[PDB]
Amino acid sequence: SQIRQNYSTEVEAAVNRLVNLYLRASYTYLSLGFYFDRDDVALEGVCHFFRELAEEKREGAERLLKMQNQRGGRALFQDLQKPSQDEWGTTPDAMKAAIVLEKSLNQALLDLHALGSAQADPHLCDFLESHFLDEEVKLIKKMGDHLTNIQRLVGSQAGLGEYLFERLTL
Amino acid sequence: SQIRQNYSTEVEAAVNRLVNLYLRASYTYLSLGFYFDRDDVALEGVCHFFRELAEEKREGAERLLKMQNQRGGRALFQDLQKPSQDEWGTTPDAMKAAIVLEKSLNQALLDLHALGSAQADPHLCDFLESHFLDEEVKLIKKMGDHLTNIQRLVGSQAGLGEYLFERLTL
Amino acid sequence: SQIRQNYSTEVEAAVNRLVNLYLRASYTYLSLGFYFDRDDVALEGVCHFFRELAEEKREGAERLLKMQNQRGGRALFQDLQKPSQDEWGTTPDAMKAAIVLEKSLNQALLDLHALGSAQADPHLCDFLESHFLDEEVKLIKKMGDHLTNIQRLVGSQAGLGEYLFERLTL
Amino acid sequence: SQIRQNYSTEVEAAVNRLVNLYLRASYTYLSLGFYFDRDDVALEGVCHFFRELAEEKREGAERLLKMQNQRGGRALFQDLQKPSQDEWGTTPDAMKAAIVLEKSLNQALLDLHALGSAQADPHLCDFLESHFLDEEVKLIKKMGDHLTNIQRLVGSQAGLGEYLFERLTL
Repeated sequence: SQIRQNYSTEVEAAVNRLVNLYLRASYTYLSLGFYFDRDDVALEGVCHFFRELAEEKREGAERLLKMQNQRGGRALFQDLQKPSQDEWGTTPDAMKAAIVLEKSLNQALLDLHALGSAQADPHLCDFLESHFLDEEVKLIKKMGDHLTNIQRLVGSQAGLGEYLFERLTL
Repeated sequence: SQIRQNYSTEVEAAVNRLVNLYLRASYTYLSLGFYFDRDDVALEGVCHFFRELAEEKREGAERLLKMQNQRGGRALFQDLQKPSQDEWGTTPDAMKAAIVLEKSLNQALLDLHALGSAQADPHLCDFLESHFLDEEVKLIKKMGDHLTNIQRLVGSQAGLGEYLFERLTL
Repeated sequence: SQIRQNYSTEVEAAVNRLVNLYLRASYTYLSLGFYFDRDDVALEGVCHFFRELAEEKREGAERLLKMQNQRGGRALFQDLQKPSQDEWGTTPDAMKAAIVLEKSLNQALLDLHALGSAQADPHLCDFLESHFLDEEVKLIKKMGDHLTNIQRLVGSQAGLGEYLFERLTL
Repeated sequence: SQIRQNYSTEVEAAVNRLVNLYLRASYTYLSLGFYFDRDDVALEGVCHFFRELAEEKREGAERLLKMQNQRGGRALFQDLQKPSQDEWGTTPDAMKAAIVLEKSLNQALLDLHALGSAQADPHLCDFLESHFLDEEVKLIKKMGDHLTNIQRLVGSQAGLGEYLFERLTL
């Protein structure tokens, strides 16, 4: 590469793996969104919450891909595994799964940061901090807040509580 | 007829019957709407939902009538049967009845399409596809979504759940 | 399903397979776009052409998914295979591959139309005609036009011809 | 110094050296720009590309100087060496030299980052990341893209390819 400078093969590979992880996350959210669009589930707030997250994750993958190219690495794509469920249960089930997923992304970002810091790659470490790390923290807090509110509600009376959350928060 | 071309007497008759079916559907929705306007029922959201459907069905009948004339057929009107109920129960009762009605309209459209396709009448087949078939599909999905939400709510606590649906969805 | 009407299990399955085919197509275009963004390839017109097609295909998948739900079918997702190449050669190589891909989508649409017509499913047949079939025809014509122009140019003098196409057409 | 806090003499000196390196880079770009303004070279796109980089580098030097003062260090200026060439050849020659120069700046930034990280100086490390490191990466990518395009073109037919690049990219 005519441009590549201070960009370890280890970081390049990990960036390609993270791209896979984000695209998988986008696919999981696509499936979550359409499940809540089913006529026998019918929570349009929840549907839109997860469809908007599908788009965020995709956009995360694309920004990683752009950076890869900016640093003179080579994008390499793998099979995208299907999501881990075909049916996603109730709103708390789905929000719990979303939080699990985000923690797995966040840990992958933290791992990749630690690798860049080992590799003395400050550009990478800035890039993650600027575009990914605080976004995850903010999103996980929001999901935490949602779960707490869903759990308050559906402890009370499940069907009613799930409706009211979708109506009045989402 | 000076205009009539490729327009079978079988399609003409079926169009006249479908016009009756839509006008009957509009009448059923008129009765549904005013029932929910009663002071001892008093769900204004539900009242407006069904009164707006009365108007849609009427407008369906008029578009069929216009097409009849465009193709050189003769509109022929029959008695309009009164709706099948005088009192329409609770919101889920009424939404169940609405879905039954729409499925009966949709099956009549599908039948008439099949007849036009037998009769090699592409104009008719386009006309139904453009103005009726997707509208029914969209409406039945919406009613399905509503029922699921009503059933979630009134499983919980019936009176409260019915109020909240009328307030927050309709 | 409370809504499902005239919607064969055969069409439902094929719709799920077509969703996979569109998402795979979007992934192929993602890879094409980022390849032309490489500093050692550096054709920004070509990059944008393929990235805009990634988005079109994704949006195709989502419209199929919405229809699935509208008809009372169940979305079911599979693994998304990685694209068939990691490096995509020159502009004519990439446009040839794109045309192959589109013909495969178009044949899948035509197959699914034929199935709906066997199954007497006019809604499906309209849906494809309205949102997919003419879009493919228009896109394949455009790609045909592009290839002819690329081939004229790079017959002449390859590097220069590829630059001028990216500059003056894309 | 009444303000100075956590600001090592080692960083202070290196900042003064980096200021020299940026001002030298601005001078090199000044010379590049006016060479392409010659009536016997006459590529106005190339002239403007390098004159705009002269200004960017100068502005880099001034931001380093401002930071020096913000941290309570003392700006110290040295002789500015003349650029390494009086005549800069063809467009690819000049873009190759520009890339060499930028890599030397980028390595100096990376060195200074590593020093701040040794010295536990997070302000410095942020300052570089925010104002310099991603700007270099973006600029080197752009120059890489340009070179690839220039090389495609002037492999074909040199004079023509150089004209077309200046016209249609710059």
